[PDB]
Amino acid sequence: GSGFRKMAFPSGKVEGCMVQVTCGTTTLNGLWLDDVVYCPRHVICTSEDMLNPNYEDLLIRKSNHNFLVQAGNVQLRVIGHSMQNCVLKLKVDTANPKTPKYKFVRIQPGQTFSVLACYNGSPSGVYQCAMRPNFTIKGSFLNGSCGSVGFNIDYDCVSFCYMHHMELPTGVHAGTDLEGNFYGPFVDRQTAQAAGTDTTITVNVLAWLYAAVINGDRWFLNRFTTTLNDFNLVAMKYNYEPLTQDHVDILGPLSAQTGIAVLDMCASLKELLQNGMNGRTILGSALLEDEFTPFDVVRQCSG
Amino acid sequence: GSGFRKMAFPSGKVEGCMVQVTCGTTTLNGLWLDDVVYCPRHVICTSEDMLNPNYEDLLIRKSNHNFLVQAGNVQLRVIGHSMQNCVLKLKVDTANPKTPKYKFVRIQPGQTFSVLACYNGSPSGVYQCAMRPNFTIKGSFLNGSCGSVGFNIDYDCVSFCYMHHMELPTGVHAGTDLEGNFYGPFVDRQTAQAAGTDTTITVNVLAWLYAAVINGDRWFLNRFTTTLNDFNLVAMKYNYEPLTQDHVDILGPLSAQTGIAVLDMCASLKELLQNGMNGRTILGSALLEDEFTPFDVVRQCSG
Ligand SMILES: *[C@@](O)(c1nc2c(F)cccc2s1)[C@H](C[C@@H]1CCNC1=O)NC(=O)[C@@H]1[C@@H]2[C@H](CN1C(=O)[C@@H](NC(=O)C(F)(F)F)C(C)(C)C)C2(C)C
Ligand SMILES: *[C@@](O)(c1nc2c(F)cccc2s1)[C@H](C[C@@H]1CCNC1=O)NC(=O)[C@@H]1[C@@H]2[C@H](CN1C(=O)[C@@H](NC(=O)C(F)(F)F)C(C)(C)C)C2(C)C
Repeated sequence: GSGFRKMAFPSGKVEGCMVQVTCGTTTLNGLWLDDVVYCPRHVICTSEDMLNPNYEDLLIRKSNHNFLVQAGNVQLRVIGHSMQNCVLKLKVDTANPKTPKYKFVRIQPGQTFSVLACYNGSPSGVYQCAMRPNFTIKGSFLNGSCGSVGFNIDYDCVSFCYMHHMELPTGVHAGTDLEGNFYGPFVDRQTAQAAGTDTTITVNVLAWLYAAVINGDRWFLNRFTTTLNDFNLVAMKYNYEPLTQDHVDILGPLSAQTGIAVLDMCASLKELLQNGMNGRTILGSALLEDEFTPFDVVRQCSG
Repeated sequence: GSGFRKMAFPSGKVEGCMVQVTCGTTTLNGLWLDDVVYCPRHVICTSEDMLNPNYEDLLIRKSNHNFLVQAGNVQLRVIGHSMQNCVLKLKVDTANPKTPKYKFVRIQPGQTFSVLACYNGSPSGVYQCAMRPNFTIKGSFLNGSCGSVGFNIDYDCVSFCYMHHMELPTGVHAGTDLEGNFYGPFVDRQTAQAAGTDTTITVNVLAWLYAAVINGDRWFLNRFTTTLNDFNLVAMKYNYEPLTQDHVDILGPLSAQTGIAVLDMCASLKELLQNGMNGRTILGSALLEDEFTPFDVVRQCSG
C-alpha cells in the first residue's frame, strides 16, 4: 500500500560510540572508535574566540589533561591529541568495547544518511538526511549538537560520513567528514556564510516517483515521453540537477521492476513541475521528495 | 532556525530485544524481554488458515518444540507457551541479557511513538508514528514485518506500546498493545476490514504551529482570535478532533514560551483550514502536520 516513510538506520551501533568532550567551559559530542575520540576542533574555543579563532595557536595552550572525555558516567584517560583539518583526535588509554565494524566515507551530494542527534554525549533522536547539492543538510540541531554524526549501515559495517559543526542563516546545517574536511566551502568560524542555491536532487525525485508507482499511487503517470536534453532544459528552469545517463543507469532496477522507461517517468515529472500537484499528494507528500536515493527506494520496497 | 524533523528515539535498547520466531513455514519477529518472547499469535497460521483461524484449536496441535526462536544466530529453548488475546508468550530458559528497563503501555489516540521495522528478527529501519484517532498508524511495513514494535523512551525506561499485525486497504496499519489487545475494532483475520474516517489530531497541529513560531516561521500568524466553540465548528467541517480545555492546558508550556494564547493560534489555524497554504510551507511542510505532540515539540525545541 501507499505507506512510505523517511526511515533511518537503527542507531544502536552508533549509540555505543557517543561520548562527551569538555575543554574548559565548552562541552560537545565526540565519537569513540577503538582508542580514538573524534570531535570538532572548536571544542577548544571560548565565546570570545569564535569570530576568528587561530586553532593552531589555541592548541599550543592545551595539554592532554585539558580534554575531559566521559562515556556515560565513566571518565576516559587522554594520552595524546592531534588536530586533523577541522577535527580533534583524542587518543585514550581504553579501546571502546562497543566499537562496531566501521569505515570513514566522504559521501557525494545526493546521497542520504542517518543522523543521531546527541546533547552532552547522550543520544536524543535519529532521522534521515541528504547531502544537498549545495553541500548543506536540512537537519534538526540545537546548541550542544556539535559532534553528532551521520552514518549509513551496510549489514554490520557502519560507514561514518558526517560530523555536525554549524547552522547557516537559511536554517540548514554544515559539517565535515570524519577526516575533518568540510562538505562545501564552509569554515568553522562565526562569520557571514550563506548556502548557495538549493537545487533539487532529480535522480531522487525520479526514484520516489518509482516508489509511488510500486506502492499504487499512479495518478501522475501520463501518455508522454521526452529526451534527456529536453527534460534537462526543464530541470534548469526549476533548479533541478541535470539528469545524466549514469542517473538513468542507476534507476535501472526501478525502471525494470515497473516497466516504466526512465524517460517516460521524466515526462511525468516534467508535467508535475510545469502544472504543480493541483493539491493532490504522492505517497502522502504535497511536495516532490528528493531525499530518497534509488537504493533507499529499493530497500524500503523489498525489505 | 526553520530545521524541524520527524525524529525517532534512538533504537539500540530495542534492537537488542528483537528475535525471529518460526512455527512450521511461518517466520515473524518477536520481542525478547527477561525470559519471555512476545509475538503475534498468527505465527501459528498457514496460508489456508488466515481467512478465519480458530486460534485456540490451532494451538492444541502446537508444543513448545514447534516454536523456533532465534536471537541472531543463537537458538533459544522454549519451555512454555501461552496465548494472551492476540499475542503468544513463549517462555525461554534464558533471560535476555540486553533486556532494558521497560514498561508495557496502552497509548491514547494522538500520542506518538517510534517503530523499529524488523524482517526475520533483524532491525531494518526506525521512524516516528502516531496512533491516529481511528486507531490506525501510517507505517511502512511489508510482508515479514509482523511483530515489529512501537515504543517511547523516557530516560532509560522503554515504554512498549505497539506490536505490528496487519495492513488495511487504505495502506494504513493496525496492531496490538503488548497484552495483545488491538488498537481499534480490528481482528487478526484476513477479512474485509476498513479504517473509519481519518480525523486530524488538532492539539498536535497547534503544537506544530508553536514549533514554527519558535523556529521563526511566522507568516501564518494573523490579527484574529476565536472561541473554543467557534473554532470547534470549523474543526468539524475539516474532520479535525474537537479541541478541549485539557488540550488548551497541555499547550500551556508552548503558549507561555511564545506569548501566543492558544485561542489566537486557533484563529491562525482556522484561516489556514479555510484559505489553505497558498503554496507556502510551514517548517518545510506543504500540509498541516499532526504527528508531533506538544511533548515532541518541547523536546525537539529544548534538546
Ligand atoms: C555546536 O553545537 C557547537 N557549539 C559550540 C559552542 F557552544 C562553543 C564552542 C564550539 C561549539 S561547536 C553548534 C551547533 C549550532 C548551534 C545552533 N544550531 C547548530 O547546529 N555550532 C556552532 O555554534 C557553530 C560554531 C561557531 C558558530 N557556529 C554556528 O553554527 C553559527 N553559524 C555561523 O556562524 C554561520 F554558519 F556561519 F552562519 C551560529 C551560532 C548558528 C550563528 C562555529 C562555526 C565554530
Ligand atoms: C505480517 O507480517 C504477518 N505475516 C504473516 C504471514 F505471512 C503468515 C502468517 C501470519 C502472518 S502475520 C503481515 C504484515 C502485513 C503484510 C503487508 N503489510 C503488512 O503490514 N500481516 C498480515 O499479513 C496480516 C495477517 C493476515 C492478513 N494480514 C493482513 O495484513 C491483510 N490485511 C487484511 O486482511 C485487512 F486488514 F483486514 F485488510 C493483508 C495481507 C494486507 C491483505 C493477518 C491479519 C493474520
